[PDB]
Amino acid sequence: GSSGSSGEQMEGMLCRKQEMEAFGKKAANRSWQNVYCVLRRGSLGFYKDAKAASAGVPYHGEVPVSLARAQGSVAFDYRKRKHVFKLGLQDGKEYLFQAKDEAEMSSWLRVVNAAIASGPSSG
Repeated sequence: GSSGSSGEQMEGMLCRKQEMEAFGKKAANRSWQNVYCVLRRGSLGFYKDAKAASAGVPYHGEVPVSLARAQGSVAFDYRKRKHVFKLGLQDGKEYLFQAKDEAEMSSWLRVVNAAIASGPSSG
C-alpha cells in the first residue's frame, strides 16, 4: 500500500513463531505453533483456530498486535518451510508466519500492508 486503503481484512491458519519480542530482544516461546492469524481494524490477532476466532477465544489471551508502523516482508531465507513471511512490528516484535501457499502468503502481505498503511483506526 501507500495511502488510503479502505480496509483489507484477512484471517486464516498460520504458523506464528514469535522470534523477537523487542529490539535485539530474543523472544521466549520461540516455538512453532499453529496460531490463527486474524487481521481486522488494522490489528493482527492470534487465536487457536477458526473455532476460537468465531468464539472470540484468544489463543492464550494475547491481544492483537498493532500494525502501526509495522513491516511485512517475505521470509527469504527459511530453507525448510515454504510460503513464509517475516512480520516486524515497530516495537521490535518479529513474528514468523507460514501461509498455505504463495497465495495465502502473498495475500497476507497485501493485507498486512493494507492494514499497516491504513493503521489501527479507532473511534
